[PDB]
Amino acid sequence: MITQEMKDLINNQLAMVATVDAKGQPNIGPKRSMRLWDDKTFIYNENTDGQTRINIEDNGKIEIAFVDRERLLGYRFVGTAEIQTEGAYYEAAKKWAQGRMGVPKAVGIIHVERIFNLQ
Amino acid sequence: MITQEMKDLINNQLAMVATVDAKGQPNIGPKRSMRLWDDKTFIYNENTDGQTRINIEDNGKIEIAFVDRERLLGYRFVGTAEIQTEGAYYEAAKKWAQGRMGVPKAVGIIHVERIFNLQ
Repeated sequence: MITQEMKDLINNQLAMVATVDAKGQPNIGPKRSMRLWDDKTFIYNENTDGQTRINIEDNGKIEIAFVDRERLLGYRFVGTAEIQTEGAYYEAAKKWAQGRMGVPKAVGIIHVERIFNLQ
Repeated sequence: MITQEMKDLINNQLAMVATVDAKGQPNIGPKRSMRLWDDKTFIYNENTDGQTRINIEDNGKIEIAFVDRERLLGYRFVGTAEIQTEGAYYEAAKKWAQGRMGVPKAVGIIHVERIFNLQ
């Protein structure tokens, strides 16, 4: 699904993440650590007990946007997300934080189902 | 309500907008024309019948994020939105569009209720 053009944006731009709470309220926040795990999965380091994590834990719904403001390009990734606090994804998250940020409290995993052009 | 730092980001960064559909699905997309009308109101030029617009007309719920990726600054504006196709906000939007983009189909008007620092 994820092509080279997409990878380039994902690597150079900030992931903006949309989720929704149990009462139907949308939330939006950046996740600087958002990155491709493979061609249908993103992961990110979850350092917080914040609204993005609580929403994901509630219902799993997510959309992530990457936009190149100047070059006028972007993509929206739609999928289902989960939080883990143990196991291989969590271990990789801890290794990824070394020399960059504190130990994650958890790892967010996003299974990408649909991709949209934002141009 | 709005500090100069808030205005600088708004003036310098891309508005990322999150809404939700009637089934509870979050949507995310950029609005490059997003701008302040007053200390509690944003407006944007709506040139589409896209999902942000459909969601605003369905339930009004909106959150807008502005992130300065390099000073690590940002804010999230939460509130309720409406779409108008005539009247002073719309005539301003039309006027603003001249020399910048096509004629708007409508204007989005966001009534800001709360503001959160993304630190």
